[PDB]
Formats: sequence, structure tokens, C-alpha cells
Amino acid sequence: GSHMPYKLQESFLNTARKKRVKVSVYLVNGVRLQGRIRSFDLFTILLEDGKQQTLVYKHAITTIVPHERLEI
Amino acid sequence: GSHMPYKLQESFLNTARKKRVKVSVYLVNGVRLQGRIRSFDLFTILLEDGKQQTLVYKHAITTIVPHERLEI
Amino acid sequence: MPYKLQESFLNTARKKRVKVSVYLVNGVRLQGRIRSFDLFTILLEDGKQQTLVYKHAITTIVPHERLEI
Amino acid sequence: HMPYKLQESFLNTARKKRVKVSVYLVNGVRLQGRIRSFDLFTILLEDGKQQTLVYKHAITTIVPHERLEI
Amino acid sequence: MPYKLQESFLNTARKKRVKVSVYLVNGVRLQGRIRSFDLFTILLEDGKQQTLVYKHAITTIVPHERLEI
Amino acid sequence: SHMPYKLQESFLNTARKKRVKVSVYLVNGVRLQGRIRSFDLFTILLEDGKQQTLVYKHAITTIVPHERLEI
Ligand SMILES: [Cl-]
Repeated sequence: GSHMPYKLQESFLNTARKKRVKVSVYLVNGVRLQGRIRSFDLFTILLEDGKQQTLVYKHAITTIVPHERLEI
Repeated sequence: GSHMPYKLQESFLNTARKKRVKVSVYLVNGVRLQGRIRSFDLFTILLEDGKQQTLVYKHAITTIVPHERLEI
Repeated sequence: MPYKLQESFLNTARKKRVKVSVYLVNGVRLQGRIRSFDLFTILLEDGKQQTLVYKHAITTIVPHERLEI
Repeated sequence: HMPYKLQESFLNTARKKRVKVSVYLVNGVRLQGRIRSFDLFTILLEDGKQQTLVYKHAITTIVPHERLEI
Repeated sequence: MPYKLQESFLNTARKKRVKVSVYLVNGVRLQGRIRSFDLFTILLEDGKQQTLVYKHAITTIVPHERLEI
Repeated sequence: SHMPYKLQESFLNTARKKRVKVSVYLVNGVRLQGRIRSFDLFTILLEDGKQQTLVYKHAITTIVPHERLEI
């Protein structure tokens, strides 16, 4: 079909978001963030860990590892 | 459906700007900037801390953490 | 064709279920099989664990078997 | 409609006012000088006699040594 | 002609089968011959081992013989 | 004095035509040295004696000419 350049990334993020799965978000400098994905757009992800919000730039992420299996 | 590619990033930055909330801006090299968001555009953010202005390139940011909760 | 090599490499590793090492800019080495990929990301699987990898963080991908691309 | 409004105003004001700046790089190096020119991807810094072409992709922050009226 | 130099350099090294050193942003040095390339990746071969290299991770490519570009 | 467009192109082309030695500093602290033989949108070809080096611009932090450039 047509070009869908975000099909995997969008499905992964939306599934983690909708299922409220805790994720580890690893950054290029080795820092590991932890929380749930509250929202995301083209270039950013909003992580929530308790009462703390963190806006994460995707360009700084190496990997996202869910703490439960996602049925993507 | 509809997706807006900047809605999260713009709402986060604009709410912190309008509410004058102090933020920590973490950089790829581990440096942590602190201040208030005075302005922003597609690729840069203008931080203010006391009398000092800093132009930050978004490509160097890993995360932004607000010091108060943002109602987004 | 801007993606002819990259797409052929990733798809062959995916279809043949070949283990790969994915080396990152910071020296971390991931290991697993490529389950899926799109323009900017690759889904790795290692046993039960899934990992979404951003291509911008990858330096090299090394297959554990020879790929007939 | 104005994706560069802040970046251009900041760089152009520093350039026109000949304000000394610190340009911090991703690897921690701190350049110093005045902005002589800039384009989409680069900034030309002058520190006395020496010219340096800086790639914006390597910059983390620019800190002016005097307040910029922007 | 945004790729005139890059394409000529990579194609000449590929066609002449010249060994190259590919230096990465983190200081790792890969070695091999360029088997193929596209817009964003290079396929390096060192004997039996294939490595897909993302160009965004490369700092420099140094050929081990002079290329008549 | 201001090239809000074409600064990079003018700088690189002036160093190339004048055969000025440059230091090319990389993101990881490595300093390359040579003359710019050619360049395109994303790469620069450095020459240092008999050795050619293709440099990706995305890895460069700064380029410092060893003589003043009249851009
Ligand atoms: Cl898509």
C-alpha cells in the first residue's frame, strides 16, 4: 500500500500509552528514565512517574523497553 | 482520526512559558540548565535565569522537567 | 533508490530470523531478532523482551549468520 | 509561520550589537567571540584575528556576555 | 548536486575494492571494503563478516590506497 | 559581511580555492588537518599530503582556517 513511515513507532507508543504499561526509556548518554507514556507527538514523548512530568525528545532516546509485553 | 505533530511539544513549552514555571533542561552531555522559558521557536528555546539569557538548541536537549505541575 | 540497501538488509534479517547485534552510539550492544521496522525505528526481540530501537542511535548492525541479501 | 523568529532575532541582534558570546558545544568545549555572520546551519565567530565556522548541530547553548534587547 | 562528492568517493572505493577505515563518533574504527551503499547506510565487508553502518554514526572514511575520484 | 544565506558555501569555497590549511574539529575531540579539496551538501574531502579523508559534516563541530579568509 501507501508509505507509512511511522507505522511501527506509532503502534508501539500508542499501545504502551493505551495499556498504561510502565516503560524504561534509555537515553544516548546512558540515563534511564522510567514511567508511563501519557502522550506523544512527532518529536516528543510525555512520561509520567508519579506526580512528575518529563518531556522527552525522541532524538535523545536510544531504546524504549516496556515492563510488560505489548501486543502490538 | 487526526494527529498533530507538534501539539504535545507546543502545549508543554507554551504552558510553562505562560505560567512562568521554572524548568530544568537536561542536555545530551549531562549539563542541567535551569530557568524560565521566555520564548521558543521550531529549533530553539530562550531560557532566562535572573539577568542571564541562554539560547538553547532543542537538538541538544534530552528532557525538560517542570518544577511545578503543568496542566496540559 | 535511497533505502534499497538498508531495507534489503533489515528485511532479509527479519524474514530469515537471524540474530543480530545492534551497536549503539554510546557503546551499548543490543542483541536479538528483528521483528519489524519502519522509517525511524526497529523492533528487536530477545526471548520474551521487546525493545523499540531508534535508528538515529545505532552505529552498526552485525548479523550472527551470513545474510544472502 | 515563523519557525526561526527567535533564533534569527537572537543571532541577528548579537551580530548587529557586536556582543561577545559564549558558544557551548555538545562535547563541553566553550568557544568565545562575536557573531560575524550566520546562515541556516552555521555561525561565523570572530575572536580577534581568528575566524571559526561553527556548525549549529554541535552547539548546545549560546550565552551573550551582555543582555540582548530582543 | 548535493551528493556529487560523497557518491563519487563511495562508488570509487566500492568499484576499486579499496580497503577503508570507517571511524565512528564514539572512536570505534571499522575496517573493510564497501560492498554497497545507499542514502543513509553503507555495507562493509571484512572477509566473512558483513556490517551495516549508519552514515549518521560515521565521522570520517579513510581509504588505504589513494582514490582517483 | 553578513551572508544570512550561503555563509557555509562561501567559507568552504574560499578555503578550497585559496588552498588554505584548516583544522577540522570533530564532536569527539579529534582534530583533523589538511586542505579542502572538494565538498558537497553533507561531506568535505580533506587532503593532508597523500592522504584523503572524507569527512561527514554532521560530525564536525568547527572549522578553523590557519590563515585569515577573505570570504
Ligand atoms: Cl505512518
